[PDB]
Amino acid sequence: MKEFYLTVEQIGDSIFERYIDSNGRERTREVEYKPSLFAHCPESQATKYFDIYGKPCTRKLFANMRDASQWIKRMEDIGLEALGMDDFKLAYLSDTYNYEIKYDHTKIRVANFDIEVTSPDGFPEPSQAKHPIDAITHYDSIDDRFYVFDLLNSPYGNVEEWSIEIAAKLQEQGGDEVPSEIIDKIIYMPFDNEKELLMEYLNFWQQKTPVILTGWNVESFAIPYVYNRIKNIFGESTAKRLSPHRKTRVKVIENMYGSREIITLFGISVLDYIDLYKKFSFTNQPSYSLDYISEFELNVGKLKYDGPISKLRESNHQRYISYNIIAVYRVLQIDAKRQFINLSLDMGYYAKIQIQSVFSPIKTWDAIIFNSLKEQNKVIPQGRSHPVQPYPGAFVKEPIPNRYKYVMSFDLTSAYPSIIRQVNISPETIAGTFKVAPLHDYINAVAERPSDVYSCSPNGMMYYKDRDGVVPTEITKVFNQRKEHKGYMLAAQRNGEIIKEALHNPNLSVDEPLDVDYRFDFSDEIKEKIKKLSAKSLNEMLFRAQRTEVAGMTAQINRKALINGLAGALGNVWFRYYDLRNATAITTFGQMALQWIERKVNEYLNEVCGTEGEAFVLYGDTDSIYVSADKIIDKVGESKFRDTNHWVDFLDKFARERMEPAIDRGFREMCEYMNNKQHLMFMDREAIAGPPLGSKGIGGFWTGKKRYALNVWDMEGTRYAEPKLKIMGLETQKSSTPKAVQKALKECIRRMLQEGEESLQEYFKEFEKEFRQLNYISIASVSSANNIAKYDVGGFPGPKCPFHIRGILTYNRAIKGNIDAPQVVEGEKVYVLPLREGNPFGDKCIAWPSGTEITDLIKDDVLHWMDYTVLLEKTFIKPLEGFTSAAKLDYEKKASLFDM
DNA sequence: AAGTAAGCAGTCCGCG
DNA sequence: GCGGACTGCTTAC
Ligand SMILES: Cc1cn([C@H]2C[C@H](O)[C@@H](COP(=O)(O)OP(=O)(O)OP(=O)(O)O)O2)c(=O)[nH]c1=O
Ligand SMILES: [Ca+2]
Ligand SMILES: [Ca+2]
Ligand SMILES: [Ca+2]
Ligand SMILES: [Ca+2]
Ligand SMILES: [Ca+2]
Repeated sequence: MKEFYLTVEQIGDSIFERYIDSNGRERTREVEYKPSLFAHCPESQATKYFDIYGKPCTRKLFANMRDASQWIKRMEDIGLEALGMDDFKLAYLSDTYNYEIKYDHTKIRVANFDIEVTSPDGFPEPSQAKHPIDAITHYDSIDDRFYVFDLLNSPYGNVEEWSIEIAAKLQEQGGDEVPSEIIDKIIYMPFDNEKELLMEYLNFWQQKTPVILTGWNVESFAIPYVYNRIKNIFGESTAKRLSPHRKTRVKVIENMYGSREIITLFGISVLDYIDLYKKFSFTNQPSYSLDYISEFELNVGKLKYDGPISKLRESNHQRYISYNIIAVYRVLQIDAKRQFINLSLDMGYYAKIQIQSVFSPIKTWDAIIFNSLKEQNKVIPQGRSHPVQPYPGAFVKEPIPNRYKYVMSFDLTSAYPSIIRQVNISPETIAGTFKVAPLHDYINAVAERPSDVYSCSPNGMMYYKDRDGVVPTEITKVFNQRKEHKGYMLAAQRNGEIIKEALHNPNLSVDEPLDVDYRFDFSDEIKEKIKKLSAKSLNEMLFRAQRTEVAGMTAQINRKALINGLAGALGNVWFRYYDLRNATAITTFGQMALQWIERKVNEYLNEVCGTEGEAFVLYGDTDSIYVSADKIIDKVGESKFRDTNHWVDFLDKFARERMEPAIDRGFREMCEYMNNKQHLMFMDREAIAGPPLGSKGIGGFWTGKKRYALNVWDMEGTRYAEPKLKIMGLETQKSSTPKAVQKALKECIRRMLQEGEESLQEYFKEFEKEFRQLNYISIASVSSANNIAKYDVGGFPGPKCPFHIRGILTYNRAIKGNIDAPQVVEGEKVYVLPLREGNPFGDKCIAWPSGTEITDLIKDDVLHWMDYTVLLEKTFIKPLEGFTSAAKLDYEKKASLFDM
């Protein structure tokens, strides 16, 4: 097989590389790599190396990497550009793997671990590591085993061995319900003392050295804690055995009341699953505890126990160990669903970077572009410093707040990347500038044509047309990858809808789910068999379809994020190819495109309806337009439709057969006007929205920019079994809005759009009556808590103190002199509740760590003094009043003559 | 750990 | 009490 790297490091003048050899074995080597860098040279001097602008360069081969670094410094002292890849391990990978990498994940050691540490005096600071590590569960992907290291004797109590038999039993039998599918995969090792546990752990780690190291909060807790505890017991050299090259670096970002640090283990790639989740999931969660995310992702219940975690080991060591194991398994289950490890490997190997560099789109693109240019003996420019400067972005149209009955939306496929490709925007393709007219003049096609030679953006930039830039070339490659995975995602979605329909009529039989590939639209044969299936089999198929859709979503959305990150990187001062001319060329062309096509669509539709000056485009954000379809429906007349699906078909057909060609014609003209390299503005129908045929539903409404709701029947070609709400910006979509309030507001919106005013009034009246029974957590607001110290003045609110910070200070006073009470962690999220006048907490609100129950000391009092009136008015009534006045409806019945 | 636009909550304070 | 300047947070692209 083809060799591939596992990890790469620079240590002094050596490269340290772990890799898989041509026989599939893991190997490690130290290489005295001799890097090259480049200097401009005179024209009359034969060379094969040129900078991206066509200037000749000479290669400088250095005796070692330190020599290369020192040369860079001296070139700065002289005042001359030192060209080439200054990150020498990326140059090493490029030289060593000069082909597209095929990797075999089954040869990559992926380790997932979690530790337990009993602490009677609060949170056990990793930087101090003053308490014994009393459990480690370490899952190894190559062995497919959970290795359990259990401390039986500690100064905080001596315990009995964990029992695998009890662990397997149902909770109703007194057991821990450790999932049966992992019971046989557990290798349990009890230890008489902490020193032998850790020594055996290090020996094990030597045998089975992680390549990818993950788990939950491992980078900020488990790794630094394990490292520091070993350092404190045995000394530094023993702690450094966690690195296969025995090298580590401390970081220390720190607060001022807590120390903290991260530990870099050379030759390991740490991908903390919490950071993977935050980067790749596109959720914003009220809490990031493993319990909370596990419940969200997997619908598995909380791991329940009595008493604080600080007494769990002594009271119930059996459960204590079982929960440690289950915690490790939960992360694996999340990854089986979300496939973020697979994603990271794919993207890392594609770019030829350290896998952990996938967190940095700047590093990722710098490596992609370097590899691409190196292929042609081209030499990358030196990175420079630039002052940070603001620049303009997208256009957003101000909507008229209103209900909108029938709506069709359209938006550009991969807008910014498509602009880059169409215009040919790249560091090396800049051809000059032209004299700019106001944007309005380009939008209305009255400005003079910018160029008869070059490809233009309305910000005044011109680009060569003879050849593609490296940015367009490389962005196209990831775009095509994106497009393939989205294809699979959407087929899985459409397949899911077929299953939902069939579920209306399940058959009474004993049968099996079909062995099918959900990434491809079901054939006629598959459809027929499905209509014959039982409810059990259909549900299993729906589950599998939905898992396939999620896998597709991960692959496509993060590739979309990578290419959009390239457009954004052009406006970050740390990117090698930072250029505000190029970043603004993209954003300014975008503003033009939206307003240009708005004009075109209005003109087209006024023509087809025989009107003048009518606005059909009611809204638009960045690269999208929302078209009012009322007149189109009315042209045929509502009474002509058999059912909802009949008009959805009609609008779908109108969008595809009339509007899209009109849209395409408008954009081709714009492409010619701008003399662009290639027409790539593709504005496809997104949504078809409206009320259910014959109902009093209003279909949709806007309150303002980036705030709207639509009742959608068809999304990008997926025809839903049941209508789905598309809600953007409104309170239902914000992590800060209480959970039960999100749910209530969503139902109010559902009723508005699908059923009408009276249905809304029914629900409101009931919600208002019953809501005081809602669990306090479900009605708590949520906020991030930054700068707690800044606003703390002897335990009281300082000037301009934010509402959520005030709550935290209230909490801090109420728990003072208690090392057991959970502390609020700077920068993490809190639940927030308003408090009634004259409460014992002596302020207007209280806040506590999110995803948790408030500590028992104050729980009863918080419940007693919670201000339900303020809660209701602030989180529910106020947003609802905004929705209903926008939509011209009342949430409460107004008096009328009939009352008599 | 790529970017900008823009919304709402809340503090402080004016507004005769 | 509403709106403007400002901070804080969060979302749509
Ligand atoms: C979502 C997102 C969009 N944008 C910008 C660039 C996008 O091209 C533009 C429009 O956003 P979207 O319409 O959300 O995305 P897209 O057009 O890139 O891809 P799709 O094919 O799924 O529509 O807004 C970002 O800069 N960063 C982002 O994270
Ligand atoms: Ca734990
Ligand atoms: Ca788009
Ligand atoms: Ca059937
Ligand atoms: Ca869009
Ligand atoms: Ca689309």
